[PDB]
Amino acid sequence: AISDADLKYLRRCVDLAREALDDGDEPFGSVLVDHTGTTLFEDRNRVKDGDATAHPEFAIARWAARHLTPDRRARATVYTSGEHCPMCAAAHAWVGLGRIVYATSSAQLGGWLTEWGAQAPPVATLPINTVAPGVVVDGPAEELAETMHNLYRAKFGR
Amino acid sequence: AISDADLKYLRRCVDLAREALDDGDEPFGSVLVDHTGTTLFEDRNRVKDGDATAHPEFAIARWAARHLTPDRRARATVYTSGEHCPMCAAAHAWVGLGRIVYATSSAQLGGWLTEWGAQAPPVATLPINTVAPGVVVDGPAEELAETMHNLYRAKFGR
Ligand SMILES: Nc1nc(N)nc(-c2ccccc2)n1
Ligand SMILES: Nc1nc(N)nc(-c2ccccc2)n1
Ligand SMILES: [Zn+2]
Ligand SMILES: [Zn+2]
Repeated sequence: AISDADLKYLRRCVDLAREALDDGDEPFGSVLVDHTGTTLFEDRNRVKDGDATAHPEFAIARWAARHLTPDRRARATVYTSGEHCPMCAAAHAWVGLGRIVYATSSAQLGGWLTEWGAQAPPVATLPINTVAPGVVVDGPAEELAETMHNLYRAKFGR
Repeated sequence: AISDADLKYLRRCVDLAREALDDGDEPFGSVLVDHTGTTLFEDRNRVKDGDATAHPEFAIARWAARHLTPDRRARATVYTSGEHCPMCAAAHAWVGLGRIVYATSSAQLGGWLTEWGAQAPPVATLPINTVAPGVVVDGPAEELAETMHNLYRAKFGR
């Protein structure tokens, strides 16, 4: 299963996804943590002003390219409530970030959308390693499945 | 179906790729065209200052989300010298842009890189529609294969 320390940062990601929903946005949150265990950057979706590319994982990738050396990026971890879409997985790989840990997979998300009769996203729900074959990926976290099911249903399952 | 008009925009993308090469960057160029035929935005790779996500197709997607209505985006066309990487294909789909026309495929680039012993991209060379299933895609343009091979050789040959 997932480490206890990893699960604590995933719970922070879920809290960020809840912040996003409560601000009229989509429930996706992500945290960048360095190899010392220091949180460097936290973000959530910001698509409500009209830019559907406003994903936290992408913001993290550009922040890392700006602020961190290649060595430091490679040793950092990105935690996310939901597995990176292909945009974000590719951006992560381009900048040379390290491990990804997700609470819920894109397989879970896509399966729930179809359960609810909801439209699929306009991007295929490709696993990270289809897009970015070298990235170390862990998840999902069983303890957080129900919570994320309920967040996603609130936004996308009406 | 690559019309004479399409080839003209592709040639402009080649010119933008060469601008990038001559500025110390990588030879990738892209143009956003309104359905009325007006060029809206032009760009090329800007990765030399350390951000490997600085691709023109991505810049086009974010510019389009900032400046164009959804209806205008849907009717716009993106031309590119090189087929979108997954990052850029996904961004295009997220913002709801229209048709993509490319001069050279990402399979062609990948094959040329391998022949040079150049470092493969850390992203898979997925065709656009693997990432963005609903996007209308045309390309490659045989007339521009050699020209692009030569530009790529200038940057990545060894
Ligand atoms: N951050 C984010 N926002 C949305 N709306 N969807 C996604 C997503 C993640 C993986 C696959 C497909 C969509 N990611
Ligand atoms: N714009 C661009 N820049 C680079 N360095 N590589 C690409 C690329 C396109 C398709 C697949 C893989 C890389 N695109
Ligand atoms: Zn994303
Ligand atoms: Zn790209």
